[PDB]
Amino acid sequence: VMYFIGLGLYDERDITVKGLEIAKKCDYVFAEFYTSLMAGTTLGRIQKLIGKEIRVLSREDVELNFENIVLPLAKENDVAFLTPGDPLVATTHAELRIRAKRAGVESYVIHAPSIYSAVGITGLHIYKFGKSATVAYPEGNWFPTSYYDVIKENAERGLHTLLFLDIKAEKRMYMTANEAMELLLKVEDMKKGGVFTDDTLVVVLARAGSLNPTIRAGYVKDLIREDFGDPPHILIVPGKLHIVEAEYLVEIAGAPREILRVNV
Amino acid sequence: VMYFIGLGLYDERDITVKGLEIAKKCDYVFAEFYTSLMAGTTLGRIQKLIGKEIRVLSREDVELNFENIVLPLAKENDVAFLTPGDPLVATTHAELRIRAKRAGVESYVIHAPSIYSAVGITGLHIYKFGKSATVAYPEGNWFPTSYYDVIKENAERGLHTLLFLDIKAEKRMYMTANEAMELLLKVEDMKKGGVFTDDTLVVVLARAGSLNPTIRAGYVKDLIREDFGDPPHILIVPGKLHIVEAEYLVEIAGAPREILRVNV
Ligand SMILES: Nc1ncnc2c1ncn2[C@@H]1O[C@H](CSCC[C@H](N)C(=O)O)[C@@H](O)[C@H]1O
Ligand code: NA
Repeated sequence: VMYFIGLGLYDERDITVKGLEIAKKCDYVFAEFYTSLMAGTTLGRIQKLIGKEIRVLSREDVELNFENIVLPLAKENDVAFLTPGDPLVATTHAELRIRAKRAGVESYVIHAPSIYSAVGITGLHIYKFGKSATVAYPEGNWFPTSYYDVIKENAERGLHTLLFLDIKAEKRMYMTANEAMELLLKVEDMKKGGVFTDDTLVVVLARAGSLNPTIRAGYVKDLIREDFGDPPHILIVPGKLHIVEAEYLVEIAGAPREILRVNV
Repeated sequence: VMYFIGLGLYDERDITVKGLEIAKKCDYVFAEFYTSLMAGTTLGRIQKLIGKEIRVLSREDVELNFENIVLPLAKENDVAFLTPGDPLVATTHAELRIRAKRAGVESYVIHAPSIYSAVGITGLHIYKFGKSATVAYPEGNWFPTSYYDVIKENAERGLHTLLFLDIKAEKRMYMTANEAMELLLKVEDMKKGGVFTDDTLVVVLARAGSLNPTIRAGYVKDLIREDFGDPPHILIVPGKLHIVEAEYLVEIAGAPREILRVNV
């Protein structure tokens, strides 16, 4: 059998009891730390907590040799594949389950807290979020913009936008909410849809999962230069607020009391 | 100090290690099972795993008296507030942190798996979900249908719509995917907007969190009367599929081959 087990958001403890119970009694343990950053732990602590040796795999080992490195062992033993947060959220690991099927391997998913639901601690109603997007680093003469249209589309409907920030694990590069805002501003001049400016209200959630995450709401002009701590970060562009969402942003995220005055 | 700790998705093992340890160091432990129930376990088993007695709070005990029942103790003690899923996902829970602030009480959030990220196991891409909704039971002269317009607006833009099904927590009466489909067909007959029909494709997820969840995909006309096992049930109406999504539904969720040409 094959086990996809999420490790959670911040540290090793963010794993579900079920996850740890099963990880402990597995023959082989593999993992990847390229889809996200667990800024609160080390491979050692995970290994010490699990009680097994962990073979960390690269994006390539996975995307090209999952069935060559992991699956073979899964037909004779109980093998676990570990990932940050929930293993099937904002990743392409879901497809790996098909590889397992075609390989004669039974696979199970043990969920864990994901950043996709952790946004609830921002005060924004989770059901009000619309389509999601990723702000990707520009590479060479290629400048990604799609995520800008996502914000626009949701904005018209009154919905919130969750922006997954880019990550270059191998270069130990983790995009900050600031870089994301600087990129959006640049796309705003390029497109001029009045979708993202200095006056746009944004929400920053940094290091969710830690007992002391950074939750900040405010205008780009004021937050674009603010220090939100070490990564990972996520950026949120709220749609039409609800009075209680606004009260939470002000009371808990330190937003300008003037946002309380919702323009229904 | 008080802790909002998520209980997870299905059973008492879905709580995170961090959540279980903290709940054990708490002087008092409250829990609510009105926003949702844990069908994979019991209050007795959760009480035993933590090794603390747990006082259950009704919907009114919380929404009306949270500050007179839970917060008082949090002054000279460490209190735990357990909820199914991930904390603050339930819409009225985030405002409780404002109550905690108002009362001079520090609050921390201990995340856990939520259905919002767990639906990833359907093989649908998270970022493609739009606004979410709850299918409510008609009753008396009230026949709510806004959840239909959500499916309409989401699908229109190629987005998946996550549908929470009704629940009468106290009476422990869940709405089945079947009843939800019957209801939608009935609503389509009302508004006739070509949103939900016998030919519409849907995905039914039952018992997320369990090692053996029920994942089924197919046309309403073939699922409207299928048995998906015991509750809870989540209904999902996908927009235009990504080929990789369709193959997953065909391979893992038992969807018909027809979707590889019809819904891609
Ligand atoms: N604890 C955390 N705090 C803030 N952002 C986080 C985060 N975990 C993930 N992210 C965000 O999501 C990106 C990884 S996307 C993969 C998400 C992961 N499977 C999950 O379930 O969370 C990061 O670059 C960051 O922008
Ligand atoms: Na969503």
